[PDB]
Amino acid sequence: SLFELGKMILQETGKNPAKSYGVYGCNCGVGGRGKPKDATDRCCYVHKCCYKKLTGCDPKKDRYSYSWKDKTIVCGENNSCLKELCECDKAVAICLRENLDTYNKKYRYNYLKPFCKKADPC
Amino acid sequence: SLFELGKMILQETGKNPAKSYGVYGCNCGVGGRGKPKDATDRCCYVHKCCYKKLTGCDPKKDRYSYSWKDKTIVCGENNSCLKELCECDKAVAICLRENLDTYNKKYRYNYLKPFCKKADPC
Ligand SMILES: CCCCCCCC(=O)O
Ligand SMILES: CCCCCCCC(=O)O
Repeated sequence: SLFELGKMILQETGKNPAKSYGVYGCNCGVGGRGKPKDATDRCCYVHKCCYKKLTGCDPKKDRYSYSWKDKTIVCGENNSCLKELCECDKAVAICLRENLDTYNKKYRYNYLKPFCKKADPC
Repeated sequence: SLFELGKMILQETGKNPAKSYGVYGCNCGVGGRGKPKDATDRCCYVHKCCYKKLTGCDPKKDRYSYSWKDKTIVCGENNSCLKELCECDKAVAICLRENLDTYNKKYRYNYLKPFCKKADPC
């Protein structure tokens, strides 16, 4: 759910997940996908494409188990879909951390998302 | 769409809409509804219920025309659904303005939305 996703992003990046990524660029947070603004935005693009493959669980609402071991996200137990979901969320948390170097505040709070160029197919 | 909705909120409140309301409380921005945190949150509660009565258009991506006249939002659609949508968005913009006096920053950036108590039927 939004909670596990946000907590993962926080644990990896050290940044409040909702503030930095809740409405970032053309792909992060609210909305669907769009032409990525930067590398951070591309993380979210990939993430949303990851969500499309899921069958049997709801990435927005369903809760799942993971833990923090040796400063690493470790997906737990779960079933087929929740495991895949957990790994989706882990991957975007890692990707966002990896691209902190080019994170740009000017892409925060983008309620102009409807002006984004249409995203390519996943 | 998110653009018209954001702009209305900005025009009424004077505040960046995505920053203040993109992930606020249990009802504003990302996600569904939940037990309202405060009056600002209840505005968004009502708004999301308003969206449910819409038929013929899609509130998240559909563009529409309104104007700012005598510092008042004036909906300019002769499309029933888009008119209804416009009025939904106008009402929440006004409601948020009216409840600025109790707006609380601590409810901003709530990626803990899944812990919200379940919302009543609209
Ligand atoms: C707490 C907000 C987390 C933003 C999620 C970014 C990835 C996505 O939008 O798919
Ligand atoms: C970009 C501003 C987003 C705030 C929307 C608040 C109303 C709602 O959540 O239905």
